[PDB]
Amino acid sequence: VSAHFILIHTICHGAWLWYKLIPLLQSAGHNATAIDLVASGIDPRQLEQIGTWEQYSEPLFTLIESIPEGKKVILVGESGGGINIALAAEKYPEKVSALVFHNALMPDIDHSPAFVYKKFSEVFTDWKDSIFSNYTYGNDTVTAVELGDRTLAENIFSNSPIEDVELAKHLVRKGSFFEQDLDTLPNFTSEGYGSIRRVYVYGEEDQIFSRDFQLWQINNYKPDKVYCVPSADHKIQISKVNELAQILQEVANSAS
Amino acid sequence: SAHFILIHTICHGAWLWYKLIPLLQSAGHNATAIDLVASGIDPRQLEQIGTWEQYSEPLFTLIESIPEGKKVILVGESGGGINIALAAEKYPEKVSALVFHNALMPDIDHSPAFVYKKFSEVFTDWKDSIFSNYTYGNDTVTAVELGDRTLAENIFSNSPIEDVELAKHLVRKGSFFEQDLDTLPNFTSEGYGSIRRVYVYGEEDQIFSRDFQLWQINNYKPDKVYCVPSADHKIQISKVNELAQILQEVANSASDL
Ligand SMILES: [Ca+2]
Ligand SMILES: [Ca+2]
Repeated sequence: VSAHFILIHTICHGAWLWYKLIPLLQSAGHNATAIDLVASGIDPRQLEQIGTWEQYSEPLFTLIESIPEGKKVILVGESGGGINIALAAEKYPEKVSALVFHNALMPDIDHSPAFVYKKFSEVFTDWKDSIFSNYTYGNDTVTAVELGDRTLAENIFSNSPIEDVELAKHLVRKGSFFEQDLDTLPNFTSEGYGSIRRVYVYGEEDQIFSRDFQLWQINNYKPDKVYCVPSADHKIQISKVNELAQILQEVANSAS
Repeated sequence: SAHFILIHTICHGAWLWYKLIPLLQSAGHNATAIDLVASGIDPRQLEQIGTWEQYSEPLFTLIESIPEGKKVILVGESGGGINIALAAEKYPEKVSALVFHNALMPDIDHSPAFVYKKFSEVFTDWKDSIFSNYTYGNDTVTAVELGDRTLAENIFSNSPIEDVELAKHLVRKGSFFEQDLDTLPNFTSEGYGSIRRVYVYGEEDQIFSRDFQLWQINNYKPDKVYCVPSADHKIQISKVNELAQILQEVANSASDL
């Protein structure tokens, strides 16, 4: 089995995050591609040039457009990246064989695309030393975050090697969830996002996405399969890559 | 307990030091890695600069903030050796030791670019790396984007593949601003030359040959040399523990002075 995975990071993060996983997938025969979204990683744009999911997601869309024939990709989205892969599946359902959510926001079809994010914001507010800020983009004022050291070390990379905490500390950039724009979008549909195999992977020691919250997401719109990864934090791809690679192997096999 | 300032080479950034920082901190030291201009996640773009003074700004600004009577250990890797050399020349009072890490180590008899011109003469195997240029002020500047094979075969030649993959999604277009470098006045005895210089190198370096690094050592003898068995050009990635052990000794050497 040879599959093409596209790996999508959350806000504030970037392609670099997937560094442990790419080689594992490639050793198993697969193609694994991680890209920077706009104003993320080393993308030269700045956040203020951007205020919408369509522009934030451009590089993912552009990439999927360039997939040939009736070939299909597996989209893997972590944390807030789940929204990105959901948009992509809604826009190019023919090109996606499976969606993998990785401690990720997993939308549904019965509610606004921002529903699942509003629930997270309602239930987690312990941002500690993270710095919030906002800016103007047309008629919207946009709220942005720079992730704090304690947030990285205690809540996100909570069970990863300290050197990965230190790595993130010199790489994370200002990010936003563009919530006004998200709320603005039409619900996902049965025939788009809803037509694709969805796999929910989560980490037993996630200190930002509670067990309660991730279970809520699973029950709110049941996926085709669920995996719990013992001892993993929010960043499975950093704290337990081998398990994550094992799981992704099965997803590839199951895709066909 | 010492304050190390860790300086990456061109195309690279602060991120590179991620394995080392926690090691130095566990041992009681302060370790600070910064991005130079248009490097790492610095928001500037390369075309906005064309000189070493502006490229180094964040290092200079940082050292300016260190107060009288206090000193730092500057650790410079690869092309980062030039940066720490400039800093020592400009703020010799604030530097207790220079550590070169498979790095360009200048001298005082020759132009500051001498040691880089020698490297360019002796290594040209750039493979899939892409060269380009642009205009800045009255100079045209040559820039490089490091290729996948260059990273995997020549630079990270003995590091875990995941680090090769990491660099692949982080390296940015860089330049050595050679016209500007050749433009600068020679380093001096009383500046750059007045500081303890430690030359650290990796046995398996596939970009800075053993012959070249030895040439650098003999061209301007350092106060100590370390060879790290099995290390590639990126010691801080392929052999951090040995590197941390070495830096401990340098810190000890620096104390009581
Ligand atoms: Ca996150
Ligand atoms: Ca290098």
